[PDB]
Amino acid sequence: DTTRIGVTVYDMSSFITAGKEGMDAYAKDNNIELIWNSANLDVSTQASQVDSMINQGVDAIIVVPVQADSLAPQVASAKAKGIPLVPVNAALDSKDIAGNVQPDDVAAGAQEMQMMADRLGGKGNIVILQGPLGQSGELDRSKGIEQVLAKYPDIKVLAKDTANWKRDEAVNKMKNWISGFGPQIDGVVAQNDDMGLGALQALKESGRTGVPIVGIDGIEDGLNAVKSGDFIGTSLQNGTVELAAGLAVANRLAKGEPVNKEPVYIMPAITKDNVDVAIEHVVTERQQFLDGLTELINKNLETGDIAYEGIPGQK
Ligand SMILES: OC[C@@H](O)[C@H](O)CO
Repeated sequence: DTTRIGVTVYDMSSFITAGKEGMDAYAKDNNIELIWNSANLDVSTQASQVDSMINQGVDAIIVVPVQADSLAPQVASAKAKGIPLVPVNAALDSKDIAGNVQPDDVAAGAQEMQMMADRLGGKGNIVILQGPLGQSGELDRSKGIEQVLAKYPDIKVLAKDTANWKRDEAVNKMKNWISGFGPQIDGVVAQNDDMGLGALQALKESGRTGVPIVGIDGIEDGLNAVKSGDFIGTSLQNGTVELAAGLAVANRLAKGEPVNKEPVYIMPAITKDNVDVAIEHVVTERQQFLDGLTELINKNLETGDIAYEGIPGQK
């Protein structure tokens, strides 16, 4: 019979919106019904959504948490009712969950900042666009960015602020920074591609181009920016793969089947060197890719390498 898995995401970001197709594909191949909800970047709303899924007696719950330091009563309630609660993509600061399917966000932060350090030759002024404040990917990517910045004291941070993963909020923040700092800005380090693209749109609207921008995710428009040189690079977080892996882990936990409950998604570097294959998987041959996805996920669960999808460089 049908395994009902609740999924409550922080918001319908570009990453989550594209990723969900991977979840759908794995679910069709495994008779899983997804019970969906999005929490508007509101912790109390997400809490209520988890509570509702518990009351509905779903077989497992995936949470993509608004903030890391939250949801303790929902975590305990799920455990109390025997329902596996599995943070996927963003993390909770709790060990009372049933599984945990996460990217290495500290590593991705460091990787993006290292791309920017290389481009700049270790010197220059940057601004940093952050994810939602208190969300694990914001905290972790900040940590990784700061660990590289320590190694490059001639790189100076002019400002940093959140744009909540959103392109339109990033345009706004960048427009203000252009008015404040103008020609001092030598680079933009965006904690995701969407915010990088907003920064790009702001720069262009002010008549400035060729400013180095780096992002994380490799969404369609980010990959396109890498190809065209509007971005210096990105880090692939293919949500069709990572979210389907989280779904697979939750499904096996729901059914009492043996599984690695805590695989980690290592984001490969995307540059002009390998962007074409990423574009094939994510954009132009996406249906080919999805046709092989269930097999890929099932293998990757046993190797632990849940990011593997044959991007040149991966082994
Ligand atoms: O889903 C949260 C992050 O992993 C993602 O990078 C946001 O675009």
